[PDB]
Amino acid sequence: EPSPYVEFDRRQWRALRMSTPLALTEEELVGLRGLGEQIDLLEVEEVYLPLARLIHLQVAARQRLFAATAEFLGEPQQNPDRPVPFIIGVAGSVAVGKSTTARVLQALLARWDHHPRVDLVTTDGFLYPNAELQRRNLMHRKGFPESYNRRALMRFVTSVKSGSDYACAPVYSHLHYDIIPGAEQVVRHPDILILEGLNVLQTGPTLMVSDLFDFSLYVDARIEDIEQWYVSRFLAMRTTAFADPESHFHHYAAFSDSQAVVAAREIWRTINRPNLVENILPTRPRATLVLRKDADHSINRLRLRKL
Amino acid sequence: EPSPYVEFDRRQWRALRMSTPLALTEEELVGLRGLGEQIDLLEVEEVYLPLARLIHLQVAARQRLFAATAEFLGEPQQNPDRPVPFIIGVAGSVAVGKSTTARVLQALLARWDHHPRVDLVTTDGFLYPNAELQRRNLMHRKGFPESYNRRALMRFVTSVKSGSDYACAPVYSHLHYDIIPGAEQVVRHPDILILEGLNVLQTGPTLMVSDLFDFSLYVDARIEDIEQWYVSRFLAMRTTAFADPESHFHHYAAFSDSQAVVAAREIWRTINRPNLVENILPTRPRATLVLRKDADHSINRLRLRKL
Ligand SMILES: Nc1ncnc2c1ncn2[C@@H]1O[C@H](COP(=O)(O)OP(=O)(O)CP(=O)(O)O)[C@@H](O)[C@H]1O
Ligand SMILES: Nc1ncnc2c1ncn2[C@@H]1O[C@H](COP(=O)(O)OP(=O)(O)CP(=O)(O)O)[C@@H](O)[C@H]1O
Repeated sequence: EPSPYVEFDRRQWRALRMSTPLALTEEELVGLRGLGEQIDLLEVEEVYLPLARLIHLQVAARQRLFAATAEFLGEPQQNPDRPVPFIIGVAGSVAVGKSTTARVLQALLARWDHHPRVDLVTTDGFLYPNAELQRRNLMHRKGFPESYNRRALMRFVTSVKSGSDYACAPVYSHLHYDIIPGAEQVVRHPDILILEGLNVLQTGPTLMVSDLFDFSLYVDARIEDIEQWYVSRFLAMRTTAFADPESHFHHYAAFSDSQAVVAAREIWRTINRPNLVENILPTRPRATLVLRKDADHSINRLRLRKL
Repeated sequence: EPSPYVEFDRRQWRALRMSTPLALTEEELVGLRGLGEQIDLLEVEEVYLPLARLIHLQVAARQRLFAATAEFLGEPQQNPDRPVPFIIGVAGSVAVGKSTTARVLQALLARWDHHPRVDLVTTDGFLYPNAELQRRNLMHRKGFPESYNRRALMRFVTSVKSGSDYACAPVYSHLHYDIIPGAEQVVRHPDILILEGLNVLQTGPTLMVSDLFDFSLYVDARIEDIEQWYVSRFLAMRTTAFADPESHFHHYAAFSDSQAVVAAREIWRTINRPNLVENILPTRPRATLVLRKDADHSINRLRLRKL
């Protein structure tokens, strides 16, 4: 039976690096790595370097597409130093590593030959502010599609992709667990924009950011491993993030192991798991590349859309 | 505010014909034209000839895309006489003319320079048989997404697009209003496949045929004009299709004008209108080209996705 997809193991995937140079130190890697992530330079070589090659092939080809349409329209012909921005989505559960995957990809792409402006935007910035989530009764549904300003998000990406000189995104504080009054992240005609968040691959009765992606990544694992990663990170954060007395979640710092395991499982149960099953996981079939992790965080399997 | 879309009037659209030759006679047109359609050679020149140009530009460019991915994969390099089939979806309400739009497009494309094999498949073939729709209680929901074998449909298109030597579709009788035992439409590595039906542009929790389209058309009009077209065609068919004594709908042939208007409005009300509002119309935002008709069937407006 034919298939839109081709499966790979790590063996088969890493043979597709060919000549791609590794342009990243073990220290540089460390500063991109998230708490509890296991990615090392081997993973970068065997997994991210083929990915970066695939993308660089598709960038140039994807630009022929937009050029056909401008030829058709009888249009100027595009300043070769403002091409149509290549837009990359990165999706997956809370805790699955997707933020690391995206920072790593940005660093690999920024170090490609001619130094492309490669911007990274997470959807956190487009969450409704808490006072607005309260109004909507959504303070316990952060991460659910409806907790985001999806219209503002779509505007932002439509602005960038349509060639705008600048586009602004709001900024979320993880310390305060709320949007920061007055803060802007300003994206300036980048060559590549990576957009990272839980539900970025969603589709619906309107045109959405997924409809603008030229390439998409989904970072996957079994649900039970993700929960284990999530709980263990919650426990770890008792002495990193929760320890700051300003942290919205400071009360958690003084939880016993067992108490924190109880809190963490409840949050997973009531918020993150439902979101993953109801909203995120149904977007996986469309991702261009699914990156499949084993219980140790290791990417050992891959699924590429060839159609 | 920037926009994925550009709007056109007929003036602006038809200037984009450039050199495209008209390769179709007034008689050839007639045999493609559906009952109550008003399309003539002018419409073909000013509307379909630019469309055919747009497509021919995108075909060659879309093939660079699939070629990038085979380069990446270290793959043979594609027999230039079996390229990856370009897949075109055509959608819209019952009665809106979409079947004519598709037959016309096929004829225009087949007459392009090097004589591309251009196949046309409607989703009718993939309706569940009546005995199966009865089983599911769906005999009065023909046209609703669930009245189709969507898995078989997706298989068919995945087969063709992935380069298969042949792929078979079942065949629906409009005379008998049921699938024909033993009938097959056989599609053989065409260069272009047009797929036409009500809901072909749908998205969902699985990969669907819309995810395989390289280009999509939606044929649009105000809902009240479509109803008027539908009712008037139902009345007309009293002496064409319904007149055949074998026709499943023969009892309608003997309806008075007023009685047929009553029957037709009820079918619109209970089946076609709900389907259009709930299922078809929410797919319009994704179509590459929306063809907007006035109350006389005339295409006077267009909306192209540039993103
Ligand atoms: N259990 C929890 N409760 C509150 N805040 C949490 C949390 N777990 C993580 N956070 C915070 O929110 C963000 C979590 O990102 P998330 O887990 O959704 O994606 P991810 O898995 O890609 C992060 P990374 O790849 O860097 O490990 C981090 O910035 C962290 O500070
Ligand atoms: N009111 C009705 N009741 C039963 N059968 C009908 C019908 N109206 C049309 N049909 C039949 O079913 C098909 C209708 O196609 P539909 O209206 O869904 O698309 P369309 O508007 O693109 C057709 P065309 O473009 O040729 O006018 C035709 O083959 C016709 O024989």
